[PDB]
Amino acid sequence: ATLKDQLIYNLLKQTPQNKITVVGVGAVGMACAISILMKDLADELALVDVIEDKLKGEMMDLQHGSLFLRTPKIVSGKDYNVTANSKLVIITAGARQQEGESRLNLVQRNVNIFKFIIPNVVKYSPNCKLLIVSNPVDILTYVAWKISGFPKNRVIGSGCNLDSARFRYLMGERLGVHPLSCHGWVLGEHGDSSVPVWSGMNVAGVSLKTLHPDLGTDKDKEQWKEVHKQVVESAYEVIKLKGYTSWAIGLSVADLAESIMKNLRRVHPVSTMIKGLYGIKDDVFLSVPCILGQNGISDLVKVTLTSEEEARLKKSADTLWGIQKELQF
Amino acid sequence: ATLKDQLIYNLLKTPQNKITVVGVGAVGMACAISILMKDLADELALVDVIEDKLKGEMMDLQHGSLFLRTPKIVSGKDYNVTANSKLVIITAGARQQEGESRLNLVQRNVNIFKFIIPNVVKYSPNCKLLIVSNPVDILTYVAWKISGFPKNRVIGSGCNLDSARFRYLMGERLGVHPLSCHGWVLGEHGDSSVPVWSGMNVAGVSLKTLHPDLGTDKDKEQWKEVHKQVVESAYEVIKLKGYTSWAIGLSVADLAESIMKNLRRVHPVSTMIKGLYGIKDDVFLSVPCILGQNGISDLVKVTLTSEEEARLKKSADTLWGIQKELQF
Amino acid sequence: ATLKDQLIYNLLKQTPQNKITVVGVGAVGMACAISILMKDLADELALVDVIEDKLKGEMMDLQHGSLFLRTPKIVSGKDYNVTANSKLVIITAGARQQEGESRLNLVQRNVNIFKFIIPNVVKYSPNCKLLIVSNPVDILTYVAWKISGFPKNRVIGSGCNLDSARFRYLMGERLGVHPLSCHGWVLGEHGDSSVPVWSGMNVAGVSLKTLHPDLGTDKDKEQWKEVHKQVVESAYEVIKLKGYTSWAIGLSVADLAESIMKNLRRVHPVSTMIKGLYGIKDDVFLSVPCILGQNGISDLVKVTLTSEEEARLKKSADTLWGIQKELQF
Amino acid sequence: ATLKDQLIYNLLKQTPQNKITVVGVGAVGMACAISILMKDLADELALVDVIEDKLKGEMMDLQHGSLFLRTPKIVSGKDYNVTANSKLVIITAGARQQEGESRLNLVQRNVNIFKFIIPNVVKYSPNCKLLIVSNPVDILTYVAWKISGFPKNRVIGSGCNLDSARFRYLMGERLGVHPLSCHGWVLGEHGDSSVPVWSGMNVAGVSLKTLHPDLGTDKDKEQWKEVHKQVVESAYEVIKLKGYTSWAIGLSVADLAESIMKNLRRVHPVSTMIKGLYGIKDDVFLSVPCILGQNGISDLVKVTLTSEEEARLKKSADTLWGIQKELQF
Ligand SMILES: O=C(Nc1cccc(NS(=O)(=O)c2ccc3oc4cc([N+](=O)[O-])ccc4c3c2)c1)C1(O)CC1
Ligand SMILES: O=C(Nc1cccc(NS(=O)(=O)c2ccc3oc4cc([N+](=O)[O-])ccc4c3c2)c1)C1(O)CC1
Ligand SMILES: O=C(Nc1cccc(NS(=O)(=O)c2ccc3oc4cc([N+](=O)[O-])ccc4c3c2)c1)C1(O)CC1
Ligand SMILES: O=C(Nc1cccc(NS(=O)(=O)c2ccc3oc4cc([N+](=O)[O-])ccc4c3c2)c1)C1(O)CC1
Repeated sequence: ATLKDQLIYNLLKQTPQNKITVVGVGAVGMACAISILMKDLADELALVDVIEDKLKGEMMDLQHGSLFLRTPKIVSGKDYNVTANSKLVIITAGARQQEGESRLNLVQRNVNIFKFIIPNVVKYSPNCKLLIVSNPVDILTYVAWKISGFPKNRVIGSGCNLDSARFRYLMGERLGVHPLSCHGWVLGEHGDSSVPVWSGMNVAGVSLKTLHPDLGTDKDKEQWKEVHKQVVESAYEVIKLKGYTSWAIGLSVADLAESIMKNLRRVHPVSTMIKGLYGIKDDVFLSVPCILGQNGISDLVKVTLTSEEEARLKKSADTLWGIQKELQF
Repeated sequence: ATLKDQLIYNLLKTPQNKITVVGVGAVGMACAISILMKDLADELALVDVIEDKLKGEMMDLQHGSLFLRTPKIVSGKDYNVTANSKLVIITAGARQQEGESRLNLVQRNVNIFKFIIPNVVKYSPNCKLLIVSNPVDILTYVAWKISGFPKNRVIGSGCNLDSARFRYLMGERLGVHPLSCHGWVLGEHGDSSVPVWSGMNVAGVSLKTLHPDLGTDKDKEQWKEVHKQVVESAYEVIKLKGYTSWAIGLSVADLAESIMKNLRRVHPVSTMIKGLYGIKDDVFLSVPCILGQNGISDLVKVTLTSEEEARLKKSADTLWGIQKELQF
Repeated sequence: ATLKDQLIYNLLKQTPQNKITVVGVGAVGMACAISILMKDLADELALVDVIEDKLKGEMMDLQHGSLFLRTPKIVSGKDYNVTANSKLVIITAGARQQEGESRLNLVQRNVNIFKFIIPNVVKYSPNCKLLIVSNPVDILTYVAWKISGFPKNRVIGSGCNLDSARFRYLMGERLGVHPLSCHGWVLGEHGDSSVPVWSGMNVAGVSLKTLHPDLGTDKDKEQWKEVHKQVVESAYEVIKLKGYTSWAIGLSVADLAESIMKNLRRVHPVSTMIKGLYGIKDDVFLSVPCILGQNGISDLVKVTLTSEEEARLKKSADTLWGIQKELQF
Repeated sequence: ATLKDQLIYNLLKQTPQNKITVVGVGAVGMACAISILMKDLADELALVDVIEDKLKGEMMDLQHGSLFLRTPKIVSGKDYNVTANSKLVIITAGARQQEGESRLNLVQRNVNIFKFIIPNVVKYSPNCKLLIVSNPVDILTYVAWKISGFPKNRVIGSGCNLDSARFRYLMGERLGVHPLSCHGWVLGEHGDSSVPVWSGMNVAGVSLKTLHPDLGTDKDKEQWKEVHKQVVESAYEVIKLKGYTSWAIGLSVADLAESIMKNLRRVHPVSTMIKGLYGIKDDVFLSVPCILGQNGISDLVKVTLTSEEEARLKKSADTLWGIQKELQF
């Protein structure tokens, strides 16, 4: 009789209930993976990418580390059969713009990649929520939505979750207040064209615009426009100094994963289908405050925007549809 | 009146749990992210010589830390940012080049530590030093000698990770979760490490009692293959991925947790071993140590066989053989 | 040679860095104690009360349970020397109003008890923050402030922290929103006279009063006044059904302890010195949004109140000073 | 249009995945409940007891407190339909021995109560794990097993989980070691007749009995028998000083709930069906080291016991069967 049989009497022998997949194990993917592991969101974690050596190596490195956590099942493969029955699938894979390549051609190359990834994801996890991180995130959330045929509640983009956190932080810096005691959103298109919603900014329900009506206008003696500028410059300076951004996006994605996996029903400014709002008729995605839970987006908060704020979202929607209508599925 | 003064009436205008990570390579930043997310530090300092990359990593962490219990994160090539650290983690060093001798490699690491350690000591004289840089047993000695710190405040990451791997694979053999297995890998980090079969148990039922031939050459179950797989485990990560980051990061974070939160948990870490197992020389090896707010408060005196004592004694001789030739 | 000396070689020997004291081990005190233990806020916990048997029994019951937590040092005694070097001291002890006793006489009996407790606390922990839970909490926070001679930043009352949470919850119930995604305060005097600040109530920075200006008035077709009424009736119905309230106050106190012990700089509507605000000239304490951290109250948020809201706080301040000025120290 | 419809656009209108029931809202029940809430083990918590006022009052007090936690769904009722689809059902209800009542009559009164409780539990949660806390726990685990007809893996008693923790602590005290770095079990019948397994006691795999073979015998110069005595006296001294034990059992039960609800596969000395082991032929339950996970007891660790240790378990088994065979189902 073996040592196993002398030491252990077994009574019985199952399926995971909180499985997350990360597609793409570049810097961003693995930052998402380590952040998710350490918030203990998943009882099974699956990693998928096309370079088989690097992929298995990352799986093993995580596994060994995970001996010092609440150790989950970690699997990996180029084959999407390892992603079966995921509650949440996080897409970080994509193509980066090359010198002399047009925006249209770049998005089309991303579309062609998603035409392989998304149907494979849907085949193996038909009930999953899709969280799109790949840039440009507003367009590629649309792309994932179109190819998956999923309802709008189960297709989310990382959107302005991180930029809103940055905005809240710098707002705090101006007021001598911790970022956690500040509220305010950056909405619309992820990046340069994003909209600082001044009306919504408050500390303890005391709205900033009420006390200082010139906040965010050209006539602003305190020049709060410089805050939103610094939010945008913030991301570029990380890339200039370090080469790329990993930790910041990783922890923003983990924040969204937490709200979904633990049904927290917290508000996040994430890329969602925006048709019907702000005089937008086209099938585009932009960031508005959404309530995230176990079925993805359960509700939108209907933010009242000024004339100028509506114009900026409308302009972004036009630009995005301008590209989306030229894409070939 | 400004918006600030209309909104906020201010009444009032040092960190108690400051950690420094020296070196922001893959291992350093894996230590940093793992420490941040276990919420161990109210201030985190990063130090390295490449100024751009360093500031970039600080900023990336800072922005991410908006989704955690946000601590103060600072960075610089200047060690003045490390002032009043409770714990300083050394990951910096030099890697062996093809045809470079062990002695020359350690000497290049010694020359680097002759800059790092005195700067650390200047700014955090009461800190615990945790050495991760390889080879870890020798470089823990190096840090000890240059710092002049007492043996309790100079620790090497040692066999903390390898012991976890060992416990896991032991579990795999027995059909048991790694957390319900006990057992250590002691001595020199790497190929020469010692699987202590006597100590291996599940729920206080010792494996060697039920199967006395466990770990010998005449072992019909061949438990020697378990320790072999622990060592091959680390190499296969390097072959497949290029380097190891996440595994060492989380092992270091485990040790940081025990120290920063005064958990008084047992870890097989590199500590001064002179006096034990008939070792006369000033060498460091991994034995079970109780880690808390003052570093190593106690050793557990593990009874070793003749063969186990011989392997530690041999490692100690090899290590002293190199240590005595180093120039400080 | 002993088993101890054969097994363990000792290298060194200490003092606690995160010590909390709970004064009073009635239902409220022990609810505070268990809630604080299990949020892992304290490396030393001290319990103080006058009934020696019950006190030691509660200490031992906690100690044995704490073997399944990050086990802290737990001490107890009638002698305040066990409270030495507390960062935070929580006062739950006091006297309860008897049939035919006047409010003034009750407060005076509480003053006489605090004239024993507070100087003993101050003797042994001169740098501690005082958190007052004992009712009536606004007056007894003043009493603790006067006897301690502590600066206003280190003397806090549990105030409207719980009632505000209840308010946010019921606001959420009306809107079909999770309590965590609702904002709004109940300010002023703890209990019946507390003020629902309608102006501050919002979801994702969209203020409720903007969309529905009649919110909280007598001509409110949705009758949001019933929400604040239910917050007040809520507490009485617990007392009628169960006999007393323990768990709710315990977890509210633990919330405040967390912000203080972990320097979170989170906003809580707690009883603080209100002289200078809302045309109040007297030394009274009422609940306004305060930022809590390792030095207690670091900042107040200056909430803009309507004429009627100012009147209600002013009236409470007058009533409280009316009693405070008749007290004998 | 209502304020709700102006503020929130809803996309979706579910079932709990981690539901726990606590039967009995006495001191022990509510200590289990608060401890389970604060380790965040349940997304739905159900409380059941026969006194309707007290029950609803405790539910409301918990609910209000839970606004400062990851707020779960909390329900209550005398009707077991509130317990539907529980993963784990914790039984604390039962009868206490009255003056001049025989042990047999007491157990029979507990059996008669379980003949109402257990079939109602099984009806509404047929796949649940049963955790029995009610004393005497080894007999009432058997009673629950017989009435439920559940397999032995899904019927567990709190057993020697707490007493083993106490033992480990006092072992640590002798060696100058933190309780977390000590290992050792107290096995068999809960209470006076429990067996300190000296062979299993170790620090870092260095077995105490190897260094000191006289450990636990009458000619032990260090008198380690006094340690097990103090474990037993420990529980009585809490009852003498305070009146009852709540916090200690609450946190022991929460420890077991954690291992089950989070599939930790940790070893606990819990009451399980012991027929086949240690020359025991009868259907009795005693504490042996069991691996607890999402399906309850997945494995036993087969502890080698001395002749004297086998005799003590055999004697307990005889005593327990002596009573069990006289019970009327
Ligand atoms: O309390 C403050 N800040 C605060 C509070 C808690 C922790 C920290 N730590 S930190 O300095 O390391 C820090 C922590 C997180 C941070 O996110 C930032 C984002 C930007 N930006 O331009 O996008 C700039 C700076 C940060 C940033 C800085 C800083 C104040 O801003 C002084 C009120
Ligand atoms: O239950 C088991 N394992 C288990 C328990 C809980 C989680 C996991 N997750 S995992 O498969 O992803 C995993 C998780 C962690 C792991 O660490 C490992 C180390 C080595 N090694 O050679 O050092 C090899 C494999 C692992 C390893 C694997 C694995 C058993 O081994 C079957 C008893
Ligand atoms: O999502 C909601 N509620 C919700 C969210 C998460 C958990 C729960 N759980 S619970 O129903 O058990 C619960 C949880 C906490 C609760 O606090 C309450 C306070 C009062 N009150 O009179 O002040 C009344 C009821 C509660 C209350 C109820 C309830 C909505 O209110 C429907 C939006
Ligand atoms: O470090 C130790 N103990 C320790 C470590 C960390 C925290 C504490 N806290 S405590 O003193 O408040 C405490 C904490 C937990 C405790 O469990 C106990 C059980 C018994 N018993 O008779 O069953 C008696 C006492 C305790 C007991 C005491 C105690 C040592 O016992 C000296 C090794």
